[PDB]
Amino acid sequence: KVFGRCELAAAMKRHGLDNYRGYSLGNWVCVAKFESNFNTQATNRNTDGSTDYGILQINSRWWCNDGRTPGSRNLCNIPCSALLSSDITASVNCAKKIVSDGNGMNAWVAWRNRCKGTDVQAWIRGCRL
Ligand SMILES: [Cl-]
Ligand SMILES: [Cl-]
Ligand SMILES: [Cl-]
Ligand SMILES: [Cl-]
Ligand SMILES: [Cl-]
Ligand code: NA
Repeated sequence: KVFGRCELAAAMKRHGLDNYRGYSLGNWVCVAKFESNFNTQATNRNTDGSTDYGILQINSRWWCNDGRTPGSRNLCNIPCSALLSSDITASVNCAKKIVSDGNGMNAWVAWRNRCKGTDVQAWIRGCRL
């Protein structure tokens, strides 16, 4: 599923991401845009052999099981395939664990490089929420 900008903002808000660990909603929409272009089916392989999955590009090196990342962990205790669903629940719940891991949203390189320090409220501008 490819979400619209405001449809994703609304879904993230309903799943409790607005100001989760202090990160306003625009931060989450911004990171999703750059990670996946709002596409729940996005996948990308990392240089180490792990793979990032879904709208928030969550890495099988630590967070999910895909059966093909040796030495990896499954800290969200989910198959990586669950992060590709049209329903974002699994991605949001895992993202809540990631963002609490000590580094905040710096856990997503793309947030640090493309969202941090910018006007992230623009990502939810005009949305009826
Ligand atoms: Cl957009
Ligand atoms: Cl915001
Ligand atoms: Cl594995
Ligand atoms: Cl959803
Ligand atoms: Cl923080
Ligand atoms: Na894993």
